[PDB]
Amino acid sequence: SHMNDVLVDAYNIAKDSQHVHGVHYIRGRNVGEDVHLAINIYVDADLKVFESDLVADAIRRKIEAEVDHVRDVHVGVTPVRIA
Amino acid sequence: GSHMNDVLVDAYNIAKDSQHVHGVHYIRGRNVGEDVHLAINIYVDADLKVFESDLVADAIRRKIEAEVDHVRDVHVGVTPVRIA
Repeated sequence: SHMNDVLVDAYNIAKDSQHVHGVHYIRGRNVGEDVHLAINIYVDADLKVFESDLVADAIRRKIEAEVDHVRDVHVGVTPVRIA
Repeated sequence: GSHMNDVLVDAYNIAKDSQHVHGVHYIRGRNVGEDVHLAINIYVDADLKVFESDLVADAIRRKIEAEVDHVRDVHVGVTPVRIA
């Protein structure tokens, strides 16, 4: 039953984080009572990797801190050319 | 902008409550421009016949396509579970 809350809350965190151009994809997997989550964010292609890495880490930390029932969280980045 | 939250919740709920579904294994939503593409995988009895699991997956797909706004492509896969 927790998948619905996990996915909404995690998506809402990611979508409004600094440097996120938009969410690319979100995946939730039930493992017993736990939800494993993978999220991939679109980020400016020309950002430095140190900066994109900080963004991914901050999103991960915040989802882990704030979202109940999520066990593992992975946050990946997809570059996008910004018009 | 985004319709992802409604798509995921409504689709998960359709799949979870369908006949022969032991539970949802995973769900994935992808934003493609203004569209959402969805993949869902359901746990089913390991001993269900292929013909039966194909009917279940197709019915879930049809119902999500019919009921869930803003979803474009829908794929429904199955994962077998043998309890005993």
